[PDB]
Amino acid sequence: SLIVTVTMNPSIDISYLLDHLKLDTVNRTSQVTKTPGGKGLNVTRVIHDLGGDVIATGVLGGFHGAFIANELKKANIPQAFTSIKEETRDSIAILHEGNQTEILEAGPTVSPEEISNFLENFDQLIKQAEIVTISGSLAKGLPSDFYQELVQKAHAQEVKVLLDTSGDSLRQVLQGPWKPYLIKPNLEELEGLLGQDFSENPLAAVQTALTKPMFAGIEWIVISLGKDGAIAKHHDQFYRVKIPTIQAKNPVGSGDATIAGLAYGLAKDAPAAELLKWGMAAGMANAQERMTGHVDVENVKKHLMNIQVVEIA
Amino acid sequence: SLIVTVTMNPSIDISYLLDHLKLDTVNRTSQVTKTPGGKGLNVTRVIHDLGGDVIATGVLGGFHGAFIANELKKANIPQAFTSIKEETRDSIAILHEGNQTEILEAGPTVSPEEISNFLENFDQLIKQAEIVTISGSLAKGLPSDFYQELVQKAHAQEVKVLLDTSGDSLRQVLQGPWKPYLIKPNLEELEGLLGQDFSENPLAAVQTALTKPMFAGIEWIVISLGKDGAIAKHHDQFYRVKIPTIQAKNPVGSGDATIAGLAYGLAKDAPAAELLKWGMAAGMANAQERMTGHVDVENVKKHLMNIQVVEIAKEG
Ligand SMILES: [Br-]
Ligand SMILES: [Br-]
Ligand SMILES: [Br-]
Ligand SMILES: [Br-]
Ligand SMILES: [Br-]
Ligand SMILES: [Br-]
Ligand SMILES: [Br-]
Ligand SMILES: [Br-]
Ligand SMILES: [Br-]
Ligand SMILES: [Br-]
Ligand SMILES: [Br-]
Ligand SMILES: [Br-]
Repeated sequence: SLIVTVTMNPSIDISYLLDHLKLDTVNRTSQVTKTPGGKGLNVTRVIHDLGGDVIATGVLGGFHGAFIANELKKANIPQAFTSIKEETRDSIAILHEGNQTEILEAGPTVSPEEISNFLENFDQLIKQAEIVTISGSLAKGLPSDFYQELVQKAHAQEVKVLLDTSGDSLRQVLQGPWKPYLIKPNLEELEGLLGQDFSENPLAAVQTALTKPMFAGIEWIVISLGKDGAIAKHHDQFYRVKIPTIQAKNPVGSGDATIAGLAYGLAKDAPAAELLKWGMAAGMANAQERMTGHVDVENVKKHLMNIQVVEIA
Repeated sequence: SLIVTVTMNPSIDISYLLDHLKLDTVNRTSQVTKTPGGKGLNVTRVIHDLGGDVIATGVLGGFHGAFIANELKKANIPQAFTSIKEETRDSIAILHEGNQTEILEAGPTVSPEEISNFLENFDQLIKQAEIVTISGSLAKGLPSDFYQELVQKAHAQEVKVLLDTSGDSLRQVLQGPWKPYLIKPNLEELEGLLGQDFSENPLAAVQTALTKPMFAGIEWIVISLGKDGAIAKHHDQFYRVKIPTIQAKNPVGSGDATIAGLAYGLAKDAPAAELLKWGMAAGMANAQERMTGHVDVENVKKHLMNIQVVEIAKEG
């Protein structure tokens, strides 16, 4: 069943491997990777790797956008981005001595007319979809509540929204009458929403938090806890998800991978326990890969066997 | 008269102003510029700013190369790059707390077929030029003596080459039979070649060094001393060029600007003293700009009036 991903501020992700980062001087390297990035494209790639039926949308501009579209084509990832005039952004990640120093650009400005063009395209794509993922930053020009329009449209088409987003904005979706099917805030995200501190006995705190009016009407809530696995709520059932303590190279985007695994599970009508395993197993496989937004499916399937899902009273 | 610039490893110069650079953490900015870059493209933009008749060549690949081609079109800078399959590189300059941390990519590999294709295009181009500038780094795949072949091709059309390169790529030209019209090594570059150090006050030593066999056949030699001006040699005439002190906003590329000034002076048949002044004044105007490869032509013309060209006596 068709999953649509949304990436409103896609990036050429540039990754530099450096022995040492010498400040105020020239650092040379031939250890460079340039990859389609932004959270929604990390998601897209993982779903694609899992064998899911995905199409990527969002906005792409200029030669940078054309580079991304061509990379997606070479990978045989179905895409249906909307064109904009301004250039798609670059993101820089510098890897040096265990450090990850990053530079994020604000990105291009999208015009009201381009926003209208994207929404028309979004309307057509979601007619054929079962699931939509919405995550990541908004390009400039987009109204701070852009994602709520997207949730409302999916609702009219009876499409399940996986919303992996944060802050004041996520709060405004949750405040409104059109609920996402699934949300996946991390602990700091959740602390931000509730204006609450969960540093002491986080597991017990999260279980209380998820009973709050904030979260009413959301079918699935999945809170990743890193090595502690997850706490989740489906309607009135709380779950604890316990995962093996694995050797975890690059954690960047294991959260985009979790969402991909969750979308993939939903797409195949996985029961609750299985759905939570696809999520955790994808996040796990991703962390064992240098490439962000990439898993090997055989290793995912392996991790599925060693995750425990526990119903909490 | 037409000046052809050569950039064998062009880049998108990406510059970020951050008030703080924070290691092992995400740094956000909307202060970003992406510009056609590589030493030859710095040269090109300054020549174009000065009002010179310029055309840029080199190699451009993929979507990053197409981006460079497009920015030049928007600038109305004529171009005649040849295509390669691999993507044109990016360069990163992070500006933070006075500093300039940079990351340079090795860049694309040019194939033997692609080199041939460049050289065919170059031959035609150079039939239309009076002057060619050759600067900067070679892309992977090019042999270390590549610039020598470009000098040889220029000579076949009586085109004057200004060569601003270092290390082996310079030394192989200097050891060989095809001599550029002008070279512009800085003191340190001069030391490396010779394997000497220079004292405080290096004029006597430079004078002696430039009469050595490896510099024979080169009509102009310009040794930049940065803030302290230049020492130059035109055939058997030595010169000291004294320049006004300035408040340098950003010195980066000011040797590229100097080469642009020298090329512009040559193209207008400037006599020796005027030629040297154009070079110095462009270098100075560039240092006064935050943007790399850019000059205010009115700063340049003001500087021309405050530079002293001093002829030095020989030997006896
Ligand atoms: Br590289
Ligand atoms: Br890809
Ligand atoms: Br993003
Ligand atoms: Br939101
Ligand atoms: Br609440
Ligand atoms: Br930006
Ligand atoms: Br260069
Ligand atoms: Br330009
Ligand atoms: Br150089
Ligand atoms: Br040699
Ligand atoms: Br004298
Ligand atoms: Br004399």
